[PDB]
Formats: sequence, C-alpha cells, structure tokens
Amino acid sequence: SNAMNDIVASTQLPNTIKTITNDLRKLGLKKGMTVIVHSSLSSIGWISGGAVAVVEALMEVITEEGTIIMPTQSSDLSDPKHWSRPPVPEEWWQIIRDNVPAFEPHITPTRAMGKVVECFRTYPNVVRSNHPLGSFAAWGRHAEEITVNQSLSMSLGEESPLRKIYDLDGYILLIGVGYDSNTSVGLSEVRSGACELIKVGAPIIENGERVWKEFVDMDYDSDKFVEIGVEFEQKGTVTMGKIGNAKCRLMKQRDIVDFGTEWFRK
Amino acid sequence: SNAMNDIVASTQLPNTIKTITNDLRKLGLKKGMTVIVHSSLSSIGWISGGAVAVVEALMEVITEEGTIIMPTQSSDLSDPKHWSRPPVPEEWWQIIRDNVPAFEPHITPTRAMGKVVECFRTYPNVVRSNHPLGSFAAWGRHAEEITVNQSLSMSLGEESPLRKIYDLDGYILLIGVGYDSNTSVGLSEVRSGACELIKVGAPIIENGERVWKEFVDMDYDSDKFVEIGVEFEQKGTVTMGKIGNAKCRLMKQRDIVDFGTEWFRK
Ligand SMILES: CC(=O)SCCNC(=O)CCNC(=O)[C@H](O)C(C)(C)COP(=O)(O)OP(=O)(O)OC[C@H]1O[C@@H](n2cnc3c(N)ncnc32)[C@H](O)[C@@H]1OP(=O)(O)O
Ligand SMILES: CC(=O)SCCNC(=O)CCNC(=O)[C@H](O)C(C)(C)COP(=O)(O)OP(=O)(O)OC[C@H]1O[C@@H](n2cnc3c(N)ncnc32)[C@H](O)[C@@H]1OP(=O)(O)O
Ligand SMILES: Nc1ccnc(=O)[nH]1
Ligand SMILES: Nc1ccnc(=O)[nH]1
Ligand SMILES: [Mg+2]
Ligand SMILES: [Mg+2]
Repeated sequence: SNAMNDIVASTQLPNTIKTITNDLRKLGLKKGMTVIVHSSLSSIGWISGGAVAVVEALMEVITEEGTIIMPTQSSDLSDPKHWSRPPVPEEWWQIIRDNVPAFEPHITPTRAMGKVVECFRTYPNVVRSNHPLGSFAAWGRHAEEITVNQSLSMSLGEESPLRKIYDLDGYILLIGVGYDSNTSVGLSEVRSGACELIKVGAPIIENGERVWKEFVDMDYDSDKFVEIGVEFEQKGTVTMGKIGNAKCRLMKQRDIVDFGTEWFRK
Repeated sequence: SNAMNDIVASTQLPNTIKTITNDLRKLGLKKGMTVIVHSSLSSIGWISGGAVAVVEALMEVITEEGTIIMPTQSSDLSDPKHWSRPPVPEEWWQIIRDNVPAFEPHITPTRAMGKVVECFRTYPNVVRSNHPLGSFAAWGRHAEEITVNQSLSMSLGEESPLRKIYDLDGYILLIGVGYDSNTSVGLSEVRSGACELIKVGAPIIENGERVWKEFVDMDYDSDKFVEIGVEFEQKGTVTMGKIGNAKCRLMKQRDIVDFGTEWFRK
C-alpha cells in the first residue's frame, strides 16, 4: 500500500488543528514558551490540513508572546567533494561550486527538515537566519533576536540561535522523532570539543556578488545523541506523551545541553 | 525512478541556470512572452540548485517585461466525499469539512503541482489568484491582470486566469510532463458547453471568517485532455525540444484551447 493509505489506516479519527492544540497543551506546551521544534508529519497520523495544521496549532498554543524556532538547514548548498547522499561525479564538483545558486533566506529550500519546516519557513512573519548551510527560522516574541547575527563559522556554536535559546531557558519539543534530530545537542559537542573541525563551503551573496565562501565548522555527529538521550531520560525531567500517534518529548534545552556537555567530557 | 542516485546516473553533466536558460531559448522561449509552465523536476536530470535553478532560468529568459504563470491547485481542500488518493472513512468527512484550514493565498500549499511550483509560489512579486481549489500564481508584467477577480464557480472558465492568458495570445510550456497536466484545456471544457456540472465544496475566508463554501464547477477530466493532446500534435503547431533529459513542448495557448473546444463539441 502507499505511504498515505497506511497513514489513514493507522488513524481512528482525523487529527485537526484543534486536537493537535489539545495534545500539545496536554503534554505541557504553554503560552509564552520559547520552543525549538523537530517533527515528522507522518508520525502523527492523518491530519486535516497537513503541515499547515501543525504550524497553526503550535502558534495557537505558544502565541506571539512566545517564540517558535525550527532548524532550516540547506546542505544541498555544501561542497560536493564531501557528498554521499548521493555522491556526484568528481568532474561535476567545480561546475557546482561555480553555478549552484547563492543562499537567500526567503527562497532556499531545506533538506531533510520535513514538511512542517517547509511550511513554517514560508509562513507570514517567520524570520530566518542568514547561514547558508545551518540556518534556523523563528516566529514570535524573540524571533529576530534569536536569528540575527548567526556566525558563519561554528553554525551550532556560541554565536548561533542555539545559544540564544539556551540563554532564554527554552524548551525542545520532539514530535515523532528521536534524539538524533535534536539539534540543540550540537551545542554540547561545541562546548566539549567532542567532534573534529572541518573546512566547509557554501555560496552566498557578499557585496552584491555571488561568492563561494569558505569557513570552519564541526563535523557534527548525531549518532552520539541517541545514546546521550537514553542516559538523560533516566535522570528524569523529560515529559512524554502523544500528539495523535506521535511519540513526543518535551524537555528544557539547558538541561539536555548541560548534560550533553558533561557526557562528552567525562 | 525518483531516487536521487538514479537521477544522478541519468545525467552526463549537471544542469545549471545557464544550461537551462540556453535550452529554453533553443526551444523558443523569448523575452516578453506570456507563458504558463507545467513541470517535472526529476524529468530534467540532476540540477545544481534544483527547483530554484529552474525558476531563475525561466525568469532570466522571460524577464519582468514578460509574465510567467503556474497553476497552484490545492485539492487537499476539496470535499473528502470524492477523494481517491487515498479515500478516507465516511465518518471523517463532516469533521474534515468543519476543520480543514481555509484557503489563504500566502499559506496554502499546493498538491501535485511539483517542486518548481512550490518554489515559484513563494518568490517575491509573485501574486496568487483567489480560488481555494484552482488558483494560479503569476510573476511579471501582466501578473496582476491575469490573477485578479477569479470567479469561484467555473474556476477554469471565462473569469479565470486561463481566459486572461488566452486574450494575451500567451504560450504553454510543458517540461517533462504530458497533456494531462495541461490546465488550459479546462477552458476548452467550459467553452464547449458539452460537459456536465457538479456541486463542489471548499473552505474559504468570508466576512473575515472561515466557512465551508459550496459552488458549481466542471467535473474537469484530464483523460480527455490526453486524447486532445495526441490529436493536436498530429494536426496543430507544437515545438518540441529538450531541457536536459526532459521532453518539452511549447505551443500557443489559443491554438490548443480553440482545438480542444472543437474537439469537445465533436
Ligand atoms: C541533529 C540535527 O541537527 S539533524 C537536523 C534536525 N532535523 C530535524 O529537525 C528533522 C526532524 N524530522 C525528521 O527527522 C523526519 O524523520 C523527516 C522530516 C526527515 C522525515 O519524516 P516524514 O514524516 O517522513 O516526512 P515529513 O515530516 O516531511 O512529512 C511528509 C510526509 O507526511 C505524509 N503526509 C502528507 N500529508 C499528510 C497529512 N495530511 N497527514 C499526515 N501525514 C501526511 C506523507 O507521507 C509525506 O511524505 P512524502 O513527502 O514522502 O509524500
Ligand atoms: C488537470 C490539471 O490541470 S492538472 C494541474 C496541473 N498540473 C501540473 O502542472 C503538474 C505537472 N507536473 C507533474 O505532473 C509531475 O509529473 C509531478 C509534479 C506530478 C511529479 O514530477 P516529479 O519530477 O516526480 O516531482 P517534482 O517536479 O515535484 O520534483 C521533485 C523530485 O525531483 C527530484 N529532485 C530533487 N532534487 C533534484 C535536483 N537537484 N535535480 C533534479 N531532480 C531533483 C526528486 O526525485 C524529487 O522526488 P521526491 O520528492 O520523490 O524525492
Ligand atoms: N548529495 C548530497 C547533498 C548533500 N549532502 C550529501 O551528503 N549528499
Ligand atoms: N486525499 C485526496 C485529496 C484530494 N483528492 C483525492 O482524490 N484524494
Ligand atoms: Mg534574484
Ligand atoms: Mg509570498
């Protein structure tokens, strides 16, 4: 059967803005929170209005007094020398570096972020940071503050939206995804020096002109995060519940980020 | 297939804005022309920049002095009574009608229009017509003239963007797609007077408020569009050429609409 037929079959009644709003409150999402969100649309079961419903639901709970952030990574703009998903012929690499269109926050699609993110990032009043590989989008009270001045180097480091979320004592919401999607733990890797440094590259508009721009980042390794997540959960203070069929987690970003930092040093 | 490794192996060298631009000019696309575009991204072969490269290429060739149109249909808003892809239990139908978010031109995503349209839809200075099921988006000189005052009933009829393209002696561009994707033939169906009406439903904003609205339209049938296409290419004028691996067709909209109108009449 098609993906969609299975999704419908595993749903007893439709998910709606209203039932999603209800499930989010039940889990503990509150007006005025700062929350970074990671999601799988399909994991919820069938939704009337798909991604738009999920976005509107989150907004209705958090409100404009709170802030929603999602990662909007665009790794298709990276140096093809290092591509594996899929690799392309070596003879294409320079053509790509010379022709791939420059990052533009209002235009460039995301890769591997999900339909909720694609909806969110083009939604009215949502704002996006200027990083060409590792940007975030945000909506609400601290949206501009969170996304402004993202350093080109160390995209998940002390000068990124993650650090701004940390200073706001924000929350992480995982909807139907595990710890390997939990971007905030990249901040633990930065602070522990857990992973090696790499020269990266991306196309940007600089002084009006298109430049292939190089910089330093960390070779972030998500495979760790599942391990870290299981140990973090034993310590307590991860709230768990369902949004439709989606296994969801809600936690404080400071808590997991501080635990992650110790996990890598010990 | 649609697997990325297969799309890379289908391609000798990458497609770029520059190569796509050149292919479009070779086919007959010109500065200042009015053109409605239908596309498959995968059909072209691997593109550096994907959908962004295709939109930039089109805009480069046509320029602000021309007009680009694309269908931005949103059939996930239709009455679930008739869904087949997939169908949903009858018990969900009234809940769907009570809960599916209303059409909002800056928010409502498209369904089955393709990645090129989803990219295009969100560009700056792109304007979208007002129809919850059969909207269009446009950019350039005639973008407002074409998209304004679309009627709710007979969505592809005499008060639709299709008739405005017809009046402007515009062109239809198919990229790696067939005549079942040729929306303009709907205007033929309306005009023939030969086809049968149906009651349809969708959620709109009326009085600044969400309502499920019912209206009349044609039971547009794209299998007759395909029959019309085969005959038209035997009889009428159509330019064929390639964009990467994509077989493409460029034709005058007035020519196929007039032919189809006769075809439906017999
Ligand atoms: C550690 C790091 O920094 S990594 C970067 C962080 N990453 C993230 O935050 C991403 C988290 N999300 C994930 O990891 C997810 O597993 C994803 C997005 C990669 C894939 O999950 P999916 O549920 O398959 O995809 P997505 O969430 O885009 O939903 C699309 C699917 O929903 C389904 N769907 C479509 N409409 C509906 C609907 N109305 N209701 C329910 N499901 C629907 C379809 O099957 C669709 O699949 P298709 O695009 O193949 O047609
Ligand atoms: C009756 C009426 O009026 S119909 C309304 C009018 N309809 C239309 O205009 C629709 C016309 N288009 C079609 O019919 C097409 O056949 C479609 C859109 C239905 C499907 O075409 P596809 O090429 O499969 O999809 P689309 O154009 O969205 O491109 C996405 C695909 O491009 C491919 N792709 C992704 N990145 C790249 C890249 N850089 N380079 C090349 N291809 C890529 C992937 O295979 C992707 O598939 P996935 O999402 O399954 O991974
Ligand atoms: N093709 C790819 C694009 C981006 N990253 C990869 O690993 N592969
Ligand atoms: N789920 C569906 C949406 C729109 N049309 C269909 O046939 N099916
Ligand atoms: Mg531009
Ligand atoms: Mg817009």
